[PDB]
Amino acid sequence: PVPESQLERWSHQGATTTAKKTHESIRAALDRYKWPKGKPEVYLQGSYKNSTNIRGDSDVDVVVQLNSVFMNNLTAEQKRRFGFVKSDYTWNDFYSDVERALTDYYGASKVRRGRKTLKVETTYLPADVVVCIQYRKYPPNRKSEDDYIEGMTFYVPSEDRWVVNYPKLHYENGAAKNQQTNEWYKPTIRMFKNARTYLIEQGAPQDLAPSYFLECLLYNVPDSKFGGTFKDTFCSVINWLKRADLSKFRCQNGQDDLFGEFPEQWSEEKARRFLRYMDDLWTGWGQGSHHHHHH
Repeated sequence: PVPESQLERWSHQGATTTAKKTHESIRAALDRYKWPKGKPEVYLQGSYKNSTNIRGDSDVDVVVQLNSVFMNNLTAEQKRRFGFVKSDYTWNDFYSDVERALTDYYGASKVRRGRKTLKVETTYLPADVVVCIQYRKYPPNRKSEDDYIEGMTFYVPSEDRWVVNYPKLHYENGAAKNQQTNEWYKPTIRMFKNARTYLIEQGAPQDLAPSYFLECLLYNVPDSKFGGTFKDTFCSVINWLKRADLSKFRCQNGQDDLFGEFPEQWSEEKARRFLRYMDDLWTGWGQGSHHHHHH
């Protein structure tokens, strides 16, 4: 088994002061720009937002979201029943405005386009900026105009496709689970992240448990498994996952499937591998070895 003090150290959160200032810096840059069709909101997602960061020096995941217009899954008839019209301001237009705002504030040498994000070197931490528009997922047929689930969406020019994410729901649901586990859920995520990274440092696979997939995996574990001590939590969580039917696990945002064939999803086999590595870490700790010819 792993000593409690080791698990407790692994549960520590990295500092967040510099990440928060990075967020405030991006926000201040956008405040200086004149927005032609709505001023976007700026919020954090990712590990810092969700209090699951195990370091204080990782890049900051920032969302720059336009809310004056929305993309959606409505049919033309549903749009008509709601009185909706087309926005003449596009995601492409908005992206160009955000890029100009950031370049004006930080300078061209500090702002560059990535595949899916704008990367910004601030005076605090580097920011990975997702430029997106509000996305409304509406139910079928004729329903109320307030009956929708809110996410966001962005275009990937290199892949001719739209991505829809739900970071606000990811945050909301993780916070709710943390409240209901007497604040053990987020320390437990960090414990497993640090356990994973400890193994990767020793040669375990780089993709043993990508952070987002690991959070989603743990989100599916009953609240009763989190608490008491870190040793009891480590074993109760891993033993429940080993016996669980993973196939219907949902992401923490409540919208997506965790497992599937797309690269946006994990695989059950990768999750089972993570469980095997946690088992081995636990059972191997404190054990003596020798070569088989000395047994």
